[PDB]
Amino acid sequence: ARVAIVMGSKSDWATMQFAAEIFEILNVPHHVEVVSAHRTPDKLFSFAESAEENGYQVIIAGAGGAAHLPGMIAAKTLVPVLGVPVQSAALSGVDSLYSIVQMPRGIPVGTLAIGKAGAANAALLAAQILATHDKELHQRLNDWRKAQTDEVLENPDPRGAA
Amino acid sequence: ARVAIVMGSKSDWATMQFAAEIFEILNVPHHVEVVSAHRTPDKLFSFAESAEENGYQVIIAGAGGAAHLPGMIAAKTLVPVLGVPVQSAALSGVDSLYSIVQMPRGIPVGTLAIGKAGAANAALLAAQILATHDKELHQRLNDWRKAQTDEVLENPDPRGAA
Amino acid sequence: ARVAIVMGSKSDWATMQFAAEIFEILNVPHHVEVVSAHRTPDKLFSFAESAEENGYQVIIAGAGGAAHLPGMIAAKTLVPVLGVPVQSAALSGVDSLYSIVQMPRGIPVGTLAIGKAGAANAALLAAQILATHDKELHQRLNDWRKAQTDEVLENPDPRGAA
Amino acid sequence: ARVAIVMGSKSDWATMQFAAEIFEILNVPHHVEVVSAHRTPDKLFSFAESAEENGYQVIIAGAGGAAHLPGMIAAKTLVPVLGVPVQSAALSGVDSLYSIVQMPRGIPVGTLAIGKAGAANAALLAAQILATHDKELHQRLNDWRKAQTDEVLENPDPRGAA
Amino acid sequence: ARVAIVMGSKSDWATMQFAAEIFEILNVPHHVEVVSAHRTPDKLFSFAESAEENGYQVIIAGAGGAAHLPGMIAAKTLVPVLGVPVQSAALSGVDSLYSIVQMPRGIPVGTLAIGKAGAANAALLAAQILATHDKELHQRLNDWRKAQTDEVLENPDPRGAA
Amino acid sequence: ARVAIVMGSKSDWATMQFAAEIFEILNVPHHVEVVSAHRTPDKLFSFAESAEENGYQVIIAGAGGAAHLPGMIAAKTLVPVLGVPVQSAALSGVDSLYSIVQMPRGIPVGTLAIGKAGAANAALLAAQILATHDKELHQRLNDWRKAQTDEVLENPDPRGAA
Amino acid sequence: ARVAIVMGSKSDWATMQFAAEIFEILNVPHHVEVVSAHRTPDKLFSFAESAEENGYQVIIAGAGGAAHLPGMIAAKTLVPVLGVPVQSAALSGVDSLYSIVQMPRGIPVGTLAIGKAGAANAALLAAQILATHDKELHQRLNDWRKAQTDEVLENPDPRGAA
Amino acid sequence: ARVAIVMGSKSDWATMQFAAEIFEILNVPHHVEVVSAHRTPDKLFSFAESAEENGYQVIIAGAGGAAHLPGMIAAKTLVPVLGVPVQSAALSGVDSLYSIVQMPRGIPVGTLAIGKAGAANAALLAAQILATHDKELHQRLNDWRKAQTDEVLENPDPRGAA
Ligand SMILES: Nc1c([N+](=O)[O-])ncn1[C@@H]1O[C@H](COP(=O)(O)O)[C@@H](O)[C@H]1O
Ligand SMILES: Nc1c([N+](=O)[O-])ncn1[C@@H]1O[C@H](COP(=O)(O)O)[C@@H](O)[C@H]1O
Ligand SMILES: Nc1c([N+](=O)[O-])ncn1[C@@H]1O[C@H](COP(=O)(O)O)[C@@H](O)[C@H]1O
Ligand SMILES: Nc1c([N+](=O)[O-])ncn1[C@@H]1O[C@H](COP(=O)(O)O)[C@@H](O)[C@H]1O
Ligand SMILES: Nc1c([N+](=O)[O-])ncn1[C@@H]1O[C@H](COP(=O)(O)O)[C@@H](O)[C@H]1O
Ligand SMILES: Nc1c([N+](=O)[O-])ncn1[C@@H]1O[C@H](COP(=O)(O)O)[C@@H](O)[C@H]1O
Ligand SMILES: Nc1c([N+](=O)[O-])ncn1[C@@H]1O[C@H](COP(=O)(O)O)[C@@H](O)[C@H]1O
Ligand SMILES: Nc1c([N+](=O)[O-])ncn1[C@@H]1O[C@H](COP(=O)(O)O)[C@@H](O)[C@H]1O
Repeated sequence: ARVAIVMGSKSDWATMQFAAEIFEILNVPHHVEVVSAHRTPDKLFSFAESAEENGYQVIIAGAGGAAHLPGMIAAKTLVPVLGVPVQSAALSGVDSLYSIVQMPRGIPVGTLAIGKAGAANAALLAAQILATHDKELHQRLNDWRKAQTDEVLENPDPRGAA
Repeated sequence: ARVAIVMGSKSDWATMQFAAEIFEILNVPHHVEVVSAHRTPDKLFSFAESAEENGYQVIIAGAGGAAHLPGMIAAKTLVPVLGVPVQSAALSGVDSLYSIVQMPRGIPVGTLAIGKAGAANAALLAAQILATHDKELHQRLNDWRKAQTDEVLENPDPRGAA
Repeated sequence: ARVAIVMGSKSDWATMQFAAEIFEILNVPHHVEVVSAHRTPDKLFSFAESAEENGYQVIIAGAGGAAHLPGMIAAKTLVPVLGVPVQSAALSGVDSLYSIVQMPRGIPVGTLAIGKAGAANAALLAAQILATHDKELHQRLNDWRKAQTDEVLENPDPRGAA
Repeated sequence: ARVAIVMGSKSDWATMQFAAEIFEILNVPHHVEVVSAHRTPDKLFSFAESAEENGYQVIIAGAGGAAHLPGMIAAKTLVPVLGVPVQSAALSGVDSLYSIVQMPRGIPVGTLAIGKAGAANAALLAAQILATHDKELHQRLNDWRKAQTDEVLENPDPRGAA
Repeated sequence: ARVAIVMGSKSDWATMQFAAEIFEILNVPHHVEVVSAHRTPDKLFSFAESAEENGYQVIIAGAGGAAHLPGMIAAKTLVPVLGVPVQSAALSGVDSLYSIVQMPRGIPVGTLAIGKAGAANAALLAAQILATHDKELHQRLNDWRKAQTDEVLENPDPRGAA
Repeated sequence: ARVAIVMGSKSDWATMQFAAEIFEILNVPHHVEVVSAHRTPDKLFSFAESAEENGYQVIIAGAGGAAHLPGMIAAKTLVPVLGVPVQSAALSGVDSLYSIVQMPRGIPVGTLAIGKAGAANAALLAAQILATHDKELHQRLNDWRKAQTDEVLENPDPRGAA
Repeated sequence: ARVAIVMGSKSDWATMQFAAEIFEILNVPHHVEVVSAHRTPDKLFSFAESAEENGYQVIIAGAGGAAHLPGMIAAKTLVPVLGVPVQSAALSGVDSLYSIVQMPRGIPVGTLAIGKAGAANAALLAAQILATHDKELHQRLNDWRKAQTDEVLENPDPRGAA
Repeated sequence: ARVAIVMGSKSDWATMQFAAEIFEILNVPHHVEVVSAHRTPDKLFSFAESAEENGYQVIIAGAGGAAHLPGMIAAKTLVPVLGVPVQSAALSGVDSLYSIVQMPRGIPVGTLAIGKAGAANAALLAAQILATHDKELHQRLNDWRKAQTDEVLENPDPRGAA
């Protein structure tokens, strides 16, 4: 597996399952793990330190509220980190988004949309990255995009059949 | 020193100097250090792990933007952590505030106002905490508050002298 | 009891019960009372004035909307005040958060997350403060944190059993 | 004087001077005082308790950030309170506005615009209230409004003279 | 009737009924009418022009979204106008609040909280205004406030009976 | 003139001059006038009522803060109204934008960007509308757009000459 | 058909159906199509390029989140474009609104309210535009507006019958 | 060059120069071009269509306000796109951020911080991606990060020399 999907809590799985779905569709081997900067800080450090050796080329990290997980991983590895802001209850993911995207100069995290759209798109982006060097994966992405496009094109009128 | 003041960058000093000022006024010994979760992650872990042994009873941490520093310290010590959101340029500290205050259940950070007001108030709160067991410090806080109150009371009319 | 939990309305109890829960778990004696700056202003003043004599070393105060209760207590005692922003209907606690955290220089309130996460974390922070001088309580916090960490570590994969 | 203008700090005078200006224009006797819920809580209570006896029929209160002053006065008198949110630095008065307008059922504060527009309009509203029973003041307001209207009507084209 | 309650739509009644409730409780005669600046502009002008002659001393106006009704009434009468921001669906009354409170210098509207709290408080404020010259109404407000206070004081503990 | 540019205050001219500029460039005859819903309500009604007879086919209206002008014109004429939110000081035109765009069903206002970009674009949109039936104007818009495009295309590299 | 209604997804139809409703009421022939800048970019370009030839004089475009559809159409035709921000889940259409209204100088989109109110108002505005040159349509709009006004006027009291 | 830096306007260069700086530091060959979805739509399509053939493995795109450029490129190529929100005047890049990050499922853009921090971090992320397969570049990133870390570690005390 060349991609790891991690998240701050098991309660984030309802969101992050949409990243894993994309990888099943595109036949991308992936790791899935609950890793919390706040509740499991030492495992976070260990996970981030061993990511390259473990063969990860992209890491997708999701968290809600004061969403530190993606940034703290990015601080401890040169493996590209993609951040998914989970939709929090009070602030509807604005807290998650700001906590993730607003990284200082030197430690980037590529941030996707709040919520399930973002989880899916994080997997698609990870796939696009891997596809630069994986021609079979490149073809499969190409095919999947064409399928999305064609479905829309085949159904131009949203109204009831008549 | 029973209090440590730390911050994510030397550029935060313009703000965090107002915390140190309060400690000079109240004669509270304190440590001051640049500690970054993002740029110096290992030192953050070491600092947090050794805080109790080093004699710290309150930690004041300030950072801007994706402000992870206070929360990451709080994840690694039981010493109370107080967070100061530094006023960021684009988002005027809303990013800092959300990144600090919105901690998940289990790892608290007591958050103060955005900016220099918050830095001062973090020192005052740290002092109030210490004062529960330090009667001389308690008296000095009491005296300082009375001085603030009396100044306002002595100057009820904001208009020009006439 | 060395901690008081107060709130602006009985309707805040749905939130503030999560602070009291933490104290039951950690065996921390505590007081619970509805105290409103707006509806019971004189009792607020009396409560704040008598807090030290009554043996309180931390006060946790929660309120929604124009959330003045924590700050008004803090104006009238040197006992540390922790503020919990209750999640209001229209503004989802942004009004509560701003009303609490944005205190002027001289009168601090250590603010926690909007909602039930914040109520819990306020109790945990109060506990961390008390634990500086209460070794048995310190051990119990330590044990509780390890239990949270270990649960996450013991359940790394959020997916269905297979 | 049937109106009192109060504010949380002398630094608020730059804003609240625009309320006093309106009263000078309309020849309305008024009191001006720095009264802080946070720095002078006891004077706040005394001021609010004695407002009716002192002859006040409207109170205009201004404050910035965690702006508790108007609401705390309103909690302690039946004299109508009008609130002016001062434009704070970080949050540009959104904190002031929310802290003032979002009062719970039972204790109203009539809130005006953030900043100097609001200070002026608070005085005008206070004047409109008083004018219900003061025919000479009613005429003077009427005349002042006509003067504003006529100035605009007399200058329909904003372009340079030609 | 010395107070009129108006609103932009019949759909606002769910909110504005809480203003009328207060007047029933305090025995304040009042008028209730749907008046829209957008859908009935001419009636708005007629209503505002005839308000003084019709005996109104306070007008309470409520509207949602682009909430122009209160301000447009205030532009056309010297009778004090109080504005109630109705909680809109998308923006949860932030649009309503801004549209109402942010009036330019010369034309004030005293704004209350978003939603049903605001509707009630608008009636209470209108009552406080009228009470300056209506001693029987003043007593009734005083009694009602004491009843609210006493209820809270009589029920200090929010927990289940035991 | 088939287009009128109006604004709530002469202070809005700094912004609305960018609409007039576009009309000078495209040789579109236009009217310019300060018309305020708040300060000149009767003239607003008269202006809106006579717009069709006066030959206006688009009206561009700009205002800041509680920006009622565009919507109140739209309530009183079937001539299409385009709204320009002026950038207010405290809220940076969010108040202006919400006050303009959030119109209820039945009375539309086509809203453009906050500030000078919006003023220009309002004139361009008005021009596009008129161009549907004015072939010479259509050509001139076409030419102006090509000029903008070509300038960008002719300068692909933003770096210093070397 | 002189108006086209397009939208980024079939899921937007729940909103955009309220635009089509207005056209049915006013007997305005219209086209309806799902056109996505993101999922069908080439069809977007083709649609925009052929709009004038196809007889469209107004285009109404709706989309949610990162709502690029209206602006990308406007970049590729001189036919006036009206934008409808669909109410997104996390951000309640603030993302949609900003993505649509905040167009740079040169490429306007006339933006309506978030959600179903906006969809209706976009159709009404399109109709007002067309009505400048379509006297029968002008009469029908006039009649429809009078019907809305009269309904409100005929039902001034929102209370229960008695 | 395996990376292209593009932006909506020459006025964005003040921001995007910080991306190019990182590439100069790390000796990464790169292309720089003004490409606008709004002002040069056809060139955008051509650029995106030819990106893979032209040898680009990452594209960094920056734009302000209604920031469509990154997303429209991402719609037309499988080459990973990274988005930089430029800090707009009115909304301080919140419009830019929302327009970029909130992409629907299927078309991702990895978004970085508002402003110059984001531009730098976009280049660093692009570099991290390329470094997965470029060992010399990997070493250079590693060295650069160590240099940043060491500088902070070498300067722990922000206070004046004494
Ligand atoms: N932000 C965060 C981190 N962290 O940054 O490491 N760990 C958990 N959290 C968040 O707390 C939220 C609540 O988790 P829980 O209390 O429901 O387990 C989740 O969205 C999770 O991602
Ligand atoms: N958030 C953060 C962390 N961190 O959380 O560890 N370290 C630095 N930063 C922030 O980046 C900001 C910019 O720092 P600099 O780039 O000016 O050094 C500071 O406000 C600093 O606190
Ligand atoms: N803010 C406030 C204060 N105060 O600051 O003292 N007292 C009650 N409130 C708030 O009104 C809200 C509504 O209370 P109720 O009207 O449901 O009793 C509660 O969240 C409560 O904390
Ligand atoms: N909010 C508040 C209160 N209070 O509510 O009582 N007292 C002062 N403040 C505010 O602190 C701000 C800063 O005051 P200062 O620190 O510059 O004196 C002022 O805008 C003032 O109104
Ligand atoms: N803002 C406004 C005005 N106006 O300002 O005059 N008239 C109705 N409205 C608002 O449209 C909203 C929707 O009304 P309706 O479409 O449900 O009848 C209401 O909250 C109402 O106050
Ligand atoms: N909103 C408004 C209206 N109105 O809606 O009719 N009239 C003036 N205003 C606004 O007050 C602002 C301040 O005007 P002034 O006080 O500087 O003359 C302007 O942006 C103007 O458009
Ligand atoms: N913004 C956007 C574009 N585009 O701008 O072209 N296409 C679809 N979308 C949006 O994605 C949202 C989710 O669509 P879907 O994933 O439910 O099909 C819709 O509101 C749609 O308008
Ligand atoms: N958003 C946008 C696009 N587009 O998305 O293609 N093109 C230019 N813009 C933006 O307009 C802003 C103003 O450009 P200008 O008017 O100063 O040339 C820039 O930040 C630019 O990125």
